[PDB]
Amino acid sequence: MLKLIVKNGYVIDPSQNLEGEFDILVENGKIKKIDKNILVPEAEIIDAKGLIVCPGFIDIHVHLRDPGQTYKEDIESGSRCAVAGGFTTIVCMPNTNPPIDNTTVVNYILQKSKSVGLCRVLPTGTITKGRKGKEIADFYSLKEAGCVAFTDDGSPVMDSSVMRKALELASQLGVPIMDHCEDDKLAYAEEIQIARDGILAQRTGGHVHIQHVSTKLSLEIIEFFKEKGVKITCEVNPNHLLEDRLALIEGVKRGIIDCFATDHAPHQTGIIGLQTALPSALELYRKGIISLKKLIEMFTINPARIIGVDLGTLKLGSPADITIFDPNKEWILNEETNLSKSRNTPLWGKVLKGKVIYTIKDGKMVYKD
Ligand SMILES: [Zn+2]
Repeated sequence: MLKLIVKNGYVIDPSQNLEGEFDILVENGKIKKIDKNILVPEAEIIDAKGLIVCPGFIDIHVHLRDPGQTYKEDIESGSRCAVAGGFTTIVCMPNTNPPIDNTTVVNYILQKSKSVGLCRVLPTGTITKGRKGKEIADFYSLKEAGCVAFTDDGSPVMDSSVMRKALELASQLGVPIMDHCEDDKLAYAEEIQIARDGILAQRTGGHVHIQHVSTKLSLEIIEFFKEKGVKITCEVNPNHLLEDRLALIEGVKRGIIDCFATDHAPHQTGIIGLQTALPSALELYRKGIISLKKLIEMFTINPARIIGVDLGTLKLGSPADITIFDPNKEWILNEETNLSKSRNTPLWGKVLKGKVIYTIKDGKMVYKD
């Protein structure tokens, strides 16, 4: 099989303002052509009739618990949840044990990702050594080794002078600082912190990404900074939307929230979400809060742009990372379907609507329903 033809689907690629009933031809792990009615020899054909065909999803906030808490989740089990949920690329947080503050840990995660061979797992580095909040980490080395962002996630930066230094360095390197996830409260004020981050981002030219927002005022502050050209973004977990749910839904509706990111947070006594993010987001679509195109933007090109990777598109020549889903397929996360080592989600046992049928990474099927 030299080629794949994804046939009969409704293709949506927001990055190109492209949508319609088209086929996709994939060769050499790349998008080769998008056209009506493609047939070539030596191909596998996926029949996407009645399905939505779009770039592979990108989750920029996942806790894989690896190294150090691999009984809760590991790179393999999280990657299995990821591809089952349409994600071809996930970004793992650095509050592992040991934390991702040196190239040995970085290389560990990259080699795991390679051997597991499902989704791309991109590491982040810590902002400070040991995430202790005192001494800035070596962002140059960590980036060179493959880190795509920096965060003390686990534990928000409390030292304003550390945040400024972090954003300074981030600006030199062309990578974001992620801030304001308290995952450490179980692996191991909001408005003021966001305003601080917006101010420092403006002052340094660095990109800050707010990992958790919960109030209308936080959203209004973020939108203010964005309107003034400050490189600030934010995310929401669609699983949490079904604090201040309603303000968050208005923030999605108005485009203040840039992307869906799960904050997949395995625990065995934050919620898991990679495997359910899509049906959760689709509930907002079915309720008229967002268009399907906007839903796709928030899973694809928007998070790609936040982390500066050339993914989240179906542009000719790009990696053939492709998600194929049925917006109306009902299913339940339970013991028959769960690929996490944990079960910590209020969606457990509930009827979900929307399911990934195929996930394709570099032209290879890595998930099929
Ligand atoms: Zn986190």
